[PDB]
Amino acid sequence: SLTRIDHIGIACHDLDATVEFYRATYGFEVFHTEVNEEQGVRLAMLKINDTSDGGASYLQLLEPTREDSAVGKWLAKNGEGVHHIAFGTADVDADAADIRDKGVRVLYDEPRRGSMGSRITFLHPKDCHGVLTELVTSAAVESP
Amino acid sequence: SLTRIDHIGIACHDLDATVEFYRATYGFEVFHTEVNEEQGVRLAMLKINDTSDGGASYLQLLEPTREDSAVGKWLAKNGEGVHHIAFGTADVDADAADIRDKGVRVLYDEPRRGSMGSRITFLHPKDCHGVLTELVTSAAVESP
Ligand SMILES: CC(C(=O)SCCNC(=O)CCNC(=O)[C@H](O)C(C)(C)COP(=O)(O)OP(=O)(O)OC[C@H]1O[C@@H](n2cnc3c(N)ncnc32)[C@H](O)[C@@H]1OP(=O)(O)O)=[N+]([O-])[O-]
Ligand SMILES: CC(C(=O)SCCNC(=O)CCNC(=O)[C@H](O)C(C)(C)COP(=O)(O)OP(=O)(O)OC[C@H]1O[C@@H](n2cnc3c(N)ncnc32)[C@H](O)[C@@H]1OP(=O)(O)O)=[N+]([O-])[O-]
Ligand SMILES: [Cl-]
Ligand SMILES: [Cl-]
Ligand SMILES: [Co+2]
Ligand SMILES: [Co+2]
Ligand SMILES: [N+]
Ligand SMILES: [N+]
Repeated sequence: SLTRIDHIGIACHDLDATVEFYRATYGFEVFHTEVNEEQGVRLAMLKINDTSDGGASYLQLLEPTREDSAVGKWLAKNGEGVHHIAFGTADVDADAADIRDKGVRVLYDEPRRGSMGSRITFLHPKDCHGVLTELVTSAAVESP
Repeated sequence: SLTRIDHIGIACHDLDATVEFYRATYGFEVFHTEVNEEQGVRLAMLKINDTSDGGASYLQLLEPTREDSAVGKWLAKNGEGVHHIAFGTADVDADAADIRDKGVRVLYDEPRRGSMGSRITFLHPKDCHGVLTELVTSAAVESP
């Protein structure tokens, strides 16, 4: 089951400037930063709240590491803004299989590595009324 | 202080079809529906989780009631997808004043009526790295 909003994926040209904007404006601090070479991003997670399923909700700020990447292509076409939304689950493999069986395109056969060791997959935005939709299971199993 | 992600504002051409998509695909049910004539939307709130500040996190699906509206103009230009993100606070008036004092454009002098009697304001997307950003205080005061 999808039990939380895990994060909002926000594309930006300059991660350090955008991180500072969120700190200065709202007082949101950096929970974690990393580079995901497979996905072609440098990201920062800003934790906003904890959630009733034992997880948390973050802003995920993403700058591209290369133009030939999902985020690099999208920023070139659309400029900075919301790129995707992510829902959390205790079993991304099972939820992804159930959604595949409804005819929504699941982009990965098998979940891939995401932020902080998470396992992630995506649903095609053209099957989700224009919203690129991520499904994520956190690496650290959570206590509701 | 902004203590939660309150909702993701998602624009759609047909609220009833998009509501059914989220029910059929993810099992998300309608928490509330209403029309906000001032804003020019028909909306559905789908509750995803509760939050650690005593609030909740929703998907807010929005269809325009008129073409000459924020959402009607945006859908005409961009098609269906994420339109805004909303952060919750126990004091939208005070948080809005503090953010006004940083030179970010606050669109309302005084918060306006939003979903389920909430009080809302917006920050200009061009001052927030391309993200239309809502600040909301729920009508029902919340217990962390
Ligand atoms: C590390 C991590 C992350 O979140 S990494 C985030 C970056 N990674 C991802 O986004 C991977 C999944 N996304 C993708 O593989 C691709 O972006 C998509 C789904 C395949 C689309 O790639 P395409 O190369 O096909 O892009 P393309 O520009 O060709 O566009 C194909 C169609 O998809 C639409 N589209 C593309 N990106 C979109 C987006 N982010 N939201 C909505 N619509 C989108 C686009 O406008 C076009 O619609 P149109 O036909 O009406 O013009 N984490 O831990 O959470
Ligand atoms: C009931 C409720 C709701 O949430 S009601 C949701 C609908 N209401 C709202 O969105 C009200 C606040 N928004 C607005 O007043 C307006 O949409 C905005 C901020 C003023 C923009 O209105 P404008 O008429 O100026 O739109 P316009 O197309 O002229 O565009 C002005 C600039 O803003 C950009 N823009 C407009 N809407 C945008 C959006 N949703 N996200 C990001 N950028 C946006 C747009 O692309 C353009 O950038 P560019 O210069 O790079 O081209 N609730 O309870 O939570
Ligand atoms: Cl890596
Ligand atoms: Cl009304
Ligand atoms: Co993500
Ligand atoms: Co809203
Ligand atoms: N740029
Ligand atoms: N349409």
